[PDB]
Amino acid sequence: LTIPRLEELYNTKQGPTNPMLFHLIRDVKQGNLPPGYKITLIDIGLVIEYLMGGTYRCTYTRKRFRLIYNSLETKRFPYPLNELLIWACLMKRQVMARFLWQHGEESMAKALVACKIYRSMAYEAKQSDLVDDTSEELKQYSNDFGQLAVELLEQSFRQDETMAMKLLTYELKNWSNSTCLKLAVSSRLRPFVAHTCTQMLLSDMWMGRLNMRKNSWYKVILSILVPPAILMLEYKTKAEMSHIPQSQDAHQMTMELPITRKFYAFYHAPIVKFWFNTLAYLGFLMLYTFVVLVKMEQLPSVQEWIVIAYIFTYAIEKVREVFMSEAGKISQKIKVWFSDYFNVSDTIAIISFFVGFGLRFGAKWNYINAYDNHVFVAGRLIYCLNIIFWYVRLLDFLAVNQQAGPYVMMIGKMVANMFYIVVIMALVLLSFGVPRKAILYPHEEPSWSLAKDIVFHPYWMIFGEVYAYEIDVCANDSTLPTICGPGTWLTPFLQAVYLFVQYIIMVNLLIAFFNNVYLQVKAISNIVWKYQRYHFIMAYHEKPVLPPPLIILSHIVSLGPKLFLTEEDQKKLHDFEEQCVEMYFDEKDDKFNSGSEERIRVTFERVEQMSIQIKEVGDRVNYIKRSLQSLD
Amino acid sequence: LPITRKFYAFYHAPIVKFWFNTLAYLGFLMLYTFVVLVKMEQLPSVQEWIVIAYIFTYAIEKVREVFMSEAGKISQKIKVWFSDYFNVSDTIAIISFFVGFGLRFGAKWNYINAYDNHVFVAGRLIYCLNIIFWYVRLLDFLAVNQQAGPYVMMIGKMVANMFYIVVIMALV
Amino acid sequence: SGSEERIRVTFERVEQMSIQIKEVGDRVNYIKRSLQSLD
Ligand SMILES: CCCCCCCC/C=C\CCCCCCCC(=O)O[C@@H](COC(=O)CCCCCCCCCCCCCCC)COP(=O)([O-])OCC[N+](C)(C)C
Ligand SMILES: CCCCCCCC/C=C\CCCCCCCC(=O)O[C@@H](COC(=O)CCCCCCCCCCCCCCC)COP(=O)([O-])OCC[N+](C)(C)C
Ligand SMILES: CCCCCCCC/C=C\CCCCCCCC(=O)O[C@@H](COC(=O)CCCCCCCCCCCCCCC)COP(=O)([O-])OCC[N+](C)(C)C
Ligand SMILES: CCCCCCCC/C=C\CCCCCCCC(=O)O[C@@H](COC(=O)CCCCCCCCCCCCCCC)COP(=O)([O-])OCC[N+](C)(C)C
Ligand SMILES: CCCCCCCC/C=C\CCCCCCCC(=O)O[C@@H](COC(=O)CCCCCCCCCCCCCCC)COP(=O)([O-])OCC[N+](C)(C)C
Ligand SMILES: CCCCCCCC/C=C\CCCCCCCC(=O)O[C@@H](COC(=O)CCCCCCCCCCCCCCC)COP(=O)([O-])OCC[N+](C)(C)C
Ligand SMILES: CCCCCCCC/C=C\CCCCCCCC(=O)O[C@@H](COC(=O)CCCCCCCCCCCCCCC)COP(=O)([O-])OCC[N+](C)(C)C
Ligand SMILES: CCCCCCCC/C=C\CCCCCCCC(=O)O[C@@H](COC(=O)CCCCCCCCCCCCCCC)COP(=O)([O-])OCC[N+](C)(C)C
Ligand SMILES: CCCCCCCC/C=C\CCCCCCCC(=O)O[C@@H](COC(=O)CCCCCCCCCCCCCCC)COP(=O)([O-])OCC[N+](C)(C)C
Ligand SMILES: CCCCCCCC/C=C\CCCCCCCC(=O)O[C@@H](COC(=O)CCCCCCCCCCCCCCC)COP(=O)([O-])OCC[N+](C)(C)C
Ligand SMILES: C[C@@H]1CC[C@@]2(OC1)O[C@H]1C[C@H]3[C@@H]4CC=C5C[C@@H](OCCC(CO)CO)CC[C@]5(C)[C@H]4CC[C@]3(C)[C@H]1[C@@H]2C
Ligand SMILES: CC(C)CCC[C@@H](C)[C@H]1CC[C@H]2[C@@H]3CC=C4C[C@@H](O)CC[C@]4(C)[C@H]3CC[C@]12C
Ligand SMILES: [NH3+]C1(Cc2ccc(Cl)cc2)CCN(c2ncnc3[nH]ccc23)CC1
Ligand SMILES: [NH3+]C1(Cc2ccc(Cl)cc2)CCN(c2ncnc3[nH]ccc23)CC1
Ligand SMILES: [Ca+2]
Repeated sequence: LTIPRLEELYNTKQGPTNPMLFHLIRDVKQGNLPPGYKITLIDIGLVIEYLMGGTYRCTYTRKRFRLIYNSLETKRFPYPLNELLIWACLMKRQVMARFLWQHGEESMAKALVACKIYRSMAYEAKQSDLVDDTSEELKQYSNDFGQLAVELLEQSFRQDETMAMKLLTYELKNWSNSTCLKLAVSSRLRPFVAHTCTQMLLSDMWMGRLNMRKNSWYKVILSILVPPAILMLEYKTKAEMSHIPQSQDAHQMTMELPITRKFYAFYHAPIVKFWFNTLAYLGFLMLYTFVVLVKMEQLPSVQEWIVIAYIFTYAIEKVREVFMSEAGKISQKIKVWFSDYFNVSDTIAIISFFVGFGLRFGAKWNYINAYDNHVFVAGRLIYCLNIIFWYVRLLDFLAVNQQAGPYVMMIGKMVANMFYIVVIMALVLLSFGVPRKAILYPHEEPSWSLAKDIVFHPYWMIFGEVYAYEIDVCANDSTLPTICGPGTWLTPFLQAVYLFVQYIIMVNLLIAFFNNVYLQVKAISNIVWKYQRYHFIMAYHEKPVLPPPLIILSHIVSLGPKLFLTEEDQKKLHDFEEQCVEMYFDEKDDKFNSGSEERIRVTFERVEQMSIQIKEVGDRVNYIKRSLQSLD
Repeated sequence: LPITRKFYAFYHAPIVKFWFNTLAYLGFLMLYTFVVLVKMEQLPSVQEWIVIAYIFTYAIEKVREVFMSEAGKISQKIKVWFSDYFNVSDTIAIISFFVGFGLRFGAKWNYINAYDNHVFVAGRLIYCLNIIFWYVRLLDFLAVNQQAGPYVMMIGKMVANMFYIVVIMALV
Repeated sequence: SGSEERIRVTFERVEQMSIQIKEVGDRVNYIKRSLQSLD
């Protein structure tokens, strides 16, 4: 495999081609395509970097290759089975891609690349206007390699858990210094991230140096409030921290416990940052609850100032998260941060607060007895509504637990699914409300109170209220005797039908909906919860040590983690990989050639043969004795 | 494409006729909701006339659907059209309206302070009950969706199935 | 007495008997070659 041959393999029409490769060559060159165009590997590299996304950089687009390519051993490649795997996948040649995948090294990595490349071509095929979409074909090819990567990880995990966790985090050096666990996140390949092995790793990254089988959360919270109790905690040895990726400054300190080291290990663990923010967030709500319930004067109280400080500094910390994320382009930094329910809510919560502060604070205190100054009122009322956002953000903290977190994810999924049942209920409501109002209140002029009256009491009927003494307004126990008139005897009949429909049909249908959909939503929600632990835990490695009142100093002073292996440990790891791939194919053949469906049929074939042979004996064996009848 | 062709393709697509009827049907209910909640005088309002026009012309369009169906014999044209829940309901809704219009409109306005004229009252009260039919027809439009439509069909099937449990409850 | 166990010991014997009939099929040819040659 040389460069000129590998050119020809992309530039050939004498075989099954991908019609959409050329449609991708255009977009990376932005318009230019002569009819006699011979594809070049510089142009293939730009397709790959486009498809793989992020900050991926192919070896075709580097200084070393661009020179030797223009110049033209050296035209060879060191790893040609990688160059052909990409070819077979860009050309939509799955049977060739599977074959070439089995040959070479780094099998689990190559499978996660292939999953990514097909997934990205499937998306462009949706977004493009062609005769055959081919996208369910490519989406099928992506999930085939994705299933292989998962099956190899389970194989490695059953052999050695610690070495399997190392496999998720070593750099690859032929795949743009990337990581198998990063490639799977890029493809949203969830059974791999929801797998026991990498959940075990995220839980060890959560600890840091802290050994949290001996310790308990009683003593971490204590040690945050009682700093000198940091010294009486059990930590981990460098040997126990070997499969865990670390920062530069971390490994230095682990390499050299000294007193100052034992503090550093504590305040830079993600678990400690969590509780150290959590406690500050709860102290925040207590005050903002005190401020909103207690009378507010012209000048803010000491409680209110502390609240303004937190939200101001909290907002600053959200800006840096945007402009320091894994995506390298702004528009990607934006869309991904707004892909989280509670980051959207914090954006509204922050913006709405300072509107309210502006009115509350920038209001001209014409003394009148406040709540005669209506600009002050609007400011305070925005606070009273904004605090709802900050209670609901507690569900973000609570979802860190294994039991609570999936239920928090179910609540969103079920609101989406119960939508149309609730639309029908809202129709039954108006079907009742409009006649009830029209019959009982005929002498009315137009007003926006009509819009409340057709909707108000019918809604409250769903929730256990009957308005017993308002039914039959002409009765003696009625509370609406001025409303008795012609045609009011109809409204009890109407309401009897209304509640029959809402409870006996529609509430119980909704109960029946949930009972019959609970399991598969719960199952999806557990996998989704596990996939998102990654984005959650990997953020705390980048967050500062101080929480959002005192973080301001960490910002001013300020103005990823990597897995390190010595060479013998890289050697032991590449051997672990090869061995576990061999075991995988072997056990696959054995299970196949040990099943009844496979033994019945190879028996079926031999018996068919042996039938022919005994006949091929039966004719001949007659023909033996004919001598001892004739020769004799 | 030619300009006039590109309009023809639009106004003769079934999706476009649907939303173009749907929006007119919603504008219809808004007015008939305004008419039924706001005080009614001797002479109909501009809102009420528009409502009478829609139901009159709506009725005409239902007649042609009957006499232009795939069945070629009248008695088959009839039975098949009445095989739909909401076409039966529209038949009652249309007939009941013009009874109410007759009383509301053909009533001798002996001035007395209306709601002393009891023929006017019956007319108005039929409107207030007839509008229920026209909210429930919105379930016919909503059943065009894949998620909502089956639930609309379940509601009918379950009323039929829960019948005897409800008879026992009525006995208790 | 189970099918998974009877299918497989059947699977093994049939593999053996295939070898034997062949170990007959070569030999049984080699019998009649007398009554073509000896005769
Ligand atoms: C927010 C970000 C940082 C996070 C930490 C924040 C904590 C900061 C801590 C303390 C700061 C408190 C302010 C001091 C005010 C003293 C004023 C005084 O004289 O005495 C006051 C005592 O104070 C009160 O009554 C105020 C209510 C206390 C609420 C405490 C909740 C949070 C505690 C944290 C728990 C966290 C535990 C972890 C979670 C489980 C008397 O009341 P008053 O206020 O004068 O009443 C108004 C009367 N007037 C206007 C007529 C005069
Ligand atoms: C990652 C994404 C999330 C984060 C995004 C960050 C978004 C930031 C959030 C929100 C910014 C936008 C909200 C609008 C601002 C207030 C407007 C207002 O009402 O002004 C008022 C006056 O103003 C004052 O009296 C001055 C006080 C306001 C300055 C402090 C808040 C805004 C500045 C930024 C601070 C936060 C910066 C945070 C740094 C990041 C006008 O009302 P008034 O004068 O009372 O009118 C009548 C007066 N009269 C009665 C005398 C006639
Ligand atoms: C001066 C006062 C100071 C002290 C007071 C303050 C004390 C602190 C406050 C509360 C006590 C909480 C203790 C729970 C910890 C148990 C251990 C555990 O398993 O943790 C899990 C919980 O992980 C979380 O993140 C839980 C959520 C945090 C608190 C949420 C506040 C809002 C809840 C209230 C809203 C309703 C309110 C209505 C009623 C008022 C995570 O672990 P796991 O995934 O199961 O796996 C084990 C992993 N690990 C152990 C290595 C982490
Ligand atoms: C008034 C007349 C009646 C109307 C009222 C209506 C009220 C409604 C109000 C509020 C409900 C709004 C929730 C919308 C969520 C939609 C997003 C979603 O589907 O899930 C996403 C977020 O996943 C999560 O985990 C989100 C968790 C948020 C919980 C918020 C609860 C707020 C409680 C407030 C308490 C305050 C109460 C007191 C206030 C004073 C996950 O996305 P997905 O997985 O792709 O989802 C597809 C799902 N599917 C494929 C299964 C279909
Ligand atoms: C269902 C089987 C048949 C059963 C038996 C027969 C029942 C069936 C038919 C007929 C019964 C209708 C007449 C009842 C009159 C008695 C009340 C009365 O005296 O006057 C009434 C006035 O009312 C009117 O002026 C007209 C009322 C009827 C018009 C609306 C028809 C609604 C039902 C049509 C569709 C139904 C179909 C539903 C099918 C499921 C009430 O007013 P008042 O009492 O005079 O109040 C005076 C107050 N003041 C002193 C302040 C001024
Ligand atoms: C139905 C079949 C066709 C379908 C379209 C129908 C639409 C036709 C459109 C417009 C026609 C409106 C009639 C004009 C009357 C003007 C009178 C006047 O001077 O001003 C009036 C303004 O008008 C009102 O207040 C009437 C209420 C408006 C209801 C609009 C709902 C439908 C809008 C369509 C939305 C569709 C959107 C799509 C759906 C999402 C003042 O009030 P009034 O009435 O004088 O009050 C009685 C007072 N008096 C008796 C004491 C004097
Ligand atoms: C596909 C199947 C579905 C479609 C089927 C179609 C079915 C059509 C639907 C219904 C038709 C049958 C309903 C009955 C008619 C009203 C009777 C009535 O009350 O008259 C009243 C008077 O009448 C008037 O004052 C004249 C106004 C009525 C004419 C307009 C409606 C009927 C004509 C057809 C228009 C729609 C045609 C639509 C074209 C298709 C009598 O009441 P009164 O005079 O007040 O009595 C006392 C008076 N006093 C106080 C002075 C003593
Ligand atoms: C297919 C069928 C089509 C034809 C239907 C034909 C039906 C047409 C029927 C009848 C026409 C009647 C007109 C004349 C009435 C004579 C009485 C009178 O004048 O005065 C009396 C009116 O008292 C009433 O109750 C009148 C209203 C009852 C009508 C009920 C209709 C039911 C429709 C059901 C819907 C069916 C829908 C079915 C759809 C499938 C007394 O009142 P007053 O003197 O005016 O008041 C002065 C009182 N003061 C002392 C307070 C001042
Ligand atoms: C000036 C003002 C103008 C604008 C305002 C008016 C805006 C319009 C009004 C409402 C917004 C509706 C938007 C839905 C469309 C989504 C696309 C879709 O999938 O369509 C589906 C919905 O098909 C239907 O037919 C839906 C029902 C129509 C509206 C029903 C009104 C009654 C509901 C209210 C009752 C409760 C009321 C209580 C609360 C008030 C059909 O498609 P599908 O089978 O899923 O497959 C896709 C096929 N397709 C896309 C090719 C079609
Ligand atoms: C008061 C004391 C208590 C009594 C009150 C009782 C009240 C009852 C009132 C109303 C309920 C009446 C519905 C009857 C439907 C029967 C037809 C049917 O079975 O389905 C058919 C139509 O299929 C559909 O999809 C029909 C959908 C119509 C929904 C109407 C809801 C009205 C809501 C109104 C809201 C207004 C509320 C406010 C008003 C002011 C399909 O036929 P099928 O598939 O062959 O069915 C066989 C089923 N099986 C084989 C499974 C067995
Ligand atoms: C499908 C859905 C059902 C039907 C429906 O929605 C769609 O159709 C809408 C039409 C609405 C009315 C249109 C115009 C006005 C005039 C306005 O006049 C100000 C007077 C005074 C205020 O103090 C200042 O002078 C008052 C409100 C009113 C009557 C609307 C009420 C709500 C109605 C009935 C709505 C109803 C819920
Ligand atoms: C219509 C306007 C003018 C009046 C007030 C509207 C009501 C419905 C508004 C005001 C405050 C709002 C709440 C503010 C905050 C949140 C938290 C969020 O996670 C879910 C929605 C939720 C719970 C909102 C629901 C709708 C809400 C209750
Ligand atoms: N952050 C959440 C919850 C969570 C999960 C795990 C831990 Cl360890 C802690 C908290 C809550 C928002 N969510 C989300 N928001 C919006 N749309 C979505 N689509 C998929 C997931 C989400 C993603 C998880
Ligand atoms: N028209 C409906 C609902 C519907 C279905 C599909 C679309 Cl795309 C739009 C609306 C509502 C009445 N129905 C019906 N009515 C009475 N008896 C029956 N037996 C079987 C069906 C029906 C037939 C479907
Ligand atoms: Ca109750």
